[PDB]
Amino acid sequence: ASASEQETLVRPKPLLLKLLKSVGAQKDTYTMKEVLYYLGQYIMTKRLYDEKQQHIVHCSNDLLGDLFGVPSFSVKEHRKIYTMIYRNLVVVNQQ
Ligand SMILES: CCC[C@H]1N(C(=O)c2cnccc2C(F)(F)F)CCC[C@@]1(Oc1csc(C(F)(F)F)c1)C(=O)N1CCN(c2ccccc2OCCCC(=O)O)CC1
Repeated sequence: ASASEQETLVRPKPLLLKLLKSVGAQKDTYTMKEVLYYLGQYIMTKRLYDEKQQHIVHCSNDLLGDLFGVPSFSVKEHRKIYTMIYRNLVVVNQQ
């Protein structure tokens, strides 16, 4: 039913929802594009990167690390990022 992969509708699981809402997300249902956007807002506000290597997120002592299950990851490794995000949501229908 989704018009594109980025437009897949999802319901974040409770802790990922808590995380997204902490950075101004007002929804309960999001597109995958929106989840990436709000994760980005979270990383930027909490400064979860080293100014030296901006492509590496450091999250070992943060909820982001607990939910993704890693102490750090590369923003370039999209496959790994999708895998970690998917474990924290449920796919929903357009109704
Ligand atoms: C490039 C300028 C915005 C990104 N930014 C920096 O890269 C950046 C800047 N200055 C200092 C430090 C950083 C740091 F984030 F990398 F640590 C700042 C925040 C928004 C920003 O990055 C991320 C959003 S969600 C995310 C993460 F959880 F880590 F995976 C990273 C961003 O919105 N995206 C767009 C989404 N990307 C992504 C990631 C995974 C899969 C597919 C992706 O993309 C597909 C195509 C885009 C589309 O979804 O339609 C990753 C980058």
